[PDB]
Amino acid sequence: GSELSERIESFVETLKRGGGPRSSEEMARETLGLLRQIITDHRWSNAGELMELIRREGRRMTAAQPSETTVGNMVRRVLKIIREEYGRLHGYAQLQSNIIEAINELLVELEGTMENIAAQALEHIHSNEVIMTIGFSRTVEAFLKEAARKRKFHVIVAECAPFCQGHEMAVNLSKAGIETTVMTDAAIFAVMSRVNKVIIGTKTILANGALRAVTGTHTLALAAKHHSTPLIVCAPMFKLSPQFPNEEDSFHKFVAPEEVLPFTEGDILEKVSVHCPVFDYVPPELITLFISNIGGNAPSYIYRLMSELYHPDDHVL
Amino acid sequence: GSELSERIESFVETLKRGGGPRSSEEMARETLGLLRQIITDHRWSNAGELMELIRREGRRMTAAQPSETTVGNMVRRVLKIIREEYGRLHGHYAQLQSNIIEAINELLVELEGTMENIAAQALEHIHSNEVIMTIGFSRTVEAFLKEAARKRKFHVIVAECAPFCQGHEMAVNLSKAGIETTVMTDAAIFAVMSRVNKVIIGTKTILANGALRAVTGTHTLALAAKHHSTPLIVCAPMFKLSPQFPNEEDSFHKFVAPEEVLPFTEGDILEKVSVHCPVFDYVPPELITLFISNIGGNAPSYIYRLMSELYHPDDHVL
Repeated sequence: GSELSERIESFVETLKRGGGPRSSEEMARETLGLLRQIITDHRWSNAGELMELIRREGRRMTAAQPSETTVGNMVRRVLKIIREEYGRLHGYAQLQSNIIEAINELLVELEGTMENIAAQALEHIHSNEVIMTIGFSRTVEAFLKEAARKRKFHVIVAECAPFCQGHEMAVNLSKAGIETTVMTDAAIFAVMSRVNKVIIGTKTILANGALRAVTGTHTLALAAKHHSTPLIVCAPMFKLSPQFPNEEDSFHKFVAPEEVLPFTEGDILEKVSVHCPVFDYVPPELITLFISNIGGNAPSYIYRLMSELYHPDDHVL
Repeated sequence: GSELSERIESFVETLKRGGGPRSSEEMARETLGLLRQIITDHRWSNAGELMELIRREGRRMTAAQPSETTVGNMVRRVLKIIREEYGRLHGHYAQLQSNIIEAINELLVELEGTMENIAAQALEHIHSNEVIMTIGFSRTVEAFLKEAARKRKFHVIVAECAPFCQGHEMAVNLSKAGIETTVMTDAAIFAVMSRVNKVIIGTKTILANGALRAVTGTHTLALAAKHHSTPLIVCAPMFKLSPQFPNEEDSFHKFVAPEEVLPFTEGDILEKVSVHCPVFDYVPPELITLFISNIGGNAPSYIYRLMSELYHPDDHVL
């Protein structure tokens, strides 16, 4: 009814203004709850009518923020769930409760994601090891702070210059006692000679195995490729997107250049061009291993997860 | 005269038959002593006559063991000493001879303190809790590591050489100094290269490219260290630097009897098999990071300059 459009408009302008909520798994839970509220607050006879409905609100919700893909791919996963249930019921009226319980299955699958990645983390960390991360990500800090229960090693958390978010990861890892080392972002190739492996997170995994992530991680991947150290992308499968990299150049999220060059700089701000991209593109050849809630996978396998999680008719959404 | 002739042929048959003396600096000292005995026990009026005498005996001395290039380039440096002093005295019979003798004695007193000068600069390349990888056995790298271990604590992964495991010697010589060394086979090099911080090896002969022949299995070690982008230290003195280009002549690798690879008690499969045992291997200069000699650290993009500072281009074919 009307409250449905209230919640939809609140979510849309919440994504338009800022980050609400802060981390992305909460955003996937809100998106799936909003989608189950959408499918329980409408009337339809065919599944295709609900498909156009969900496509319309997905177009609106991804036009709210093109840089954040979790809502769009969650809408796309709900679309594939609807298509699979319509295909298994076609070969009618019991469709709605089946989609509700399938989305509930997806929510129970999704709530135990970071702890499933944490459970398989001990198979990748040995004692007295040098780890380098970038940015701040709750997946990687849960990974490391539970792998530190039985191992003793070293983590070099490199801050990112636009928003020094690696400082929060540093003060969160030092509470667990992992010998946290804080450095700048300019010393990454200066310390790549001693880092044994690089364990980072991401914002969005693309269809070809590539990933957008916090900016400066393409440099980190190049330095780790030069030193041949393996890259561990601790990423869940709601950061899996079928969007190819070269698509209307709407890849990077540019923010106000205040965090790079402040407004009190002078008259030189008029004759200067300051860019602040908070995301960066990493090709799949610079990635060694993905760690998802189903296990470890190669970058030569993400298209298969793509075909297992999304339908090719909904790539345009 | 006759004593000098029998000394020359005892040395040449010692190099033809086996390894006499044991390590390479001893052989460089024997070569310099033999050459100073040559220039003190002959008669010459012009320097070119003595040049052709040194060339005629050095040709046989390098035809004894072509893999042992220390005698050859040591003779070649003596020839450049002859040419330098004849040029400085031409622009001359007894003063020239005594100047050659004192310059060769200068060469001996710089050559004797080579390993201690390499050890003195070892501390600027080794930090504490570092993983070092070594192939073969060499007195230069052993003095390097046991000098750097007087103030630093690190680790050494010494790898044995598969034909005859000479690196086991280095292990029992390193563990006497308390290095926390690690012995493995050379089948695990790329298995362990992901944790080795620096690779420090020796060599047998530095070529004019910056390339080097060394104990076999070190080209694989250089490839594994290039894959992992770890730097290479070649603890080599300045008498293992030869002007012979790699692909110029034949007889590069020294092949030995295949007994050390496949024993004679194998059976009748020895008659239908081809067993090779190359005890040397060729490492191109692009897989090498840094040379450490008695004059300091140098790039592989600099060895040709040391060639032109130590040898003359007319004596390359000798």
